[PDB]
This record gives sequence, C-alpha cells and structure tokens, in this order.
Amino acid sequence: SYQRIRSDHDSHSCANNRGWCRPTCFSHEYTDWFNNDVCGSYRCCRPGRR
Repeated sequence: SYQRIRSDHDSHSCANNRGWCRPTCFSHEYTDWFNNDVCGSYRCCRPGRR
C-alpha cells in the first residue's frame, strides 16, 4: 500500500496524487504501468491531467 488502503485492498493513490489504483481506468485517465507495480493487483489509473 503506497498510501494506505481505502476503496479496496489494492485501491490507493500512487505517483503522488497523479495516480489511483483501479481495476479499470476511466476515459479521463490512463494506465500507469510504473505505479501499476505499486498498486499490486490493480493498475494506476492516472488522471489524464495529473
């Protein structure tokens, strides 16, 4: 847990706000594979304007 555990076990912030671990990213986001690793079983759905 790069920054504690909230929405889910793997759901947390990454990339210093600029990332959130989700099982699927929204259109206004993108998959950060770097912080994917910090996310664990999730993928770092970074805001497309992080």
